Amino acid sequence: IFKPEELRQALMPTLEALYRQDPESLPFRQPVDPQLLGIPDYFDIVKNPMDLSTIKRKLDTGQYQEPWQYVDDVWLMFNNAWLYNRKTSRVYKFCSKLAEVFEQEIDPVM
Ligand SMILES: COC(=O)c1ccc2[nH]c(=O)oc2c1
Ligand SMILES: COC(=O)c1ccc2[nH]c(=O)oc2c1
Repeated sequence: IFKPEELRQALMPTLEALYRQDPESLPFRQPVDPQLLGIPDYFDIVKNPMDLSTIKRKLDTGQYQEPWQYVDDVWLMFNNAWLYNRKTSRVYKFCSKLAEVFEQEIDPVM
């Protein structure tokens, strides 16, 4: 059982492990900007965007009350990238690498 005030110390190492993957985490560090990136259909396809900076802000500022909410946002981020990007694409393959790192880091914590 985690109390809300324990979540950052327990879960931040799993998020730091994702950020440490370079270049794999770079497309995930900030919200997808469809006009900037030249992908104007992004928000037509992806209904609930999520990225590392949003997860980090929520974890820093006490917006998560239970660990499932953090895990849920991490999988939202990965599933959005698998949904929007083609299986052959750089971002999709980076997503798969990050998801493998995440599974290895989150399992001992939970
Ligand atoms: C999207 O998932 C959920 O709405 C949800 C809600 C409560 C939970 N309690 C738990 O342990 O996992 C949960 C998952
Ligand atoms: C999580 O980041 C994406 O889903 C993403 C990022 C950069 C991209 N550049 C592009 O052409 O598609 C992209 C998709």
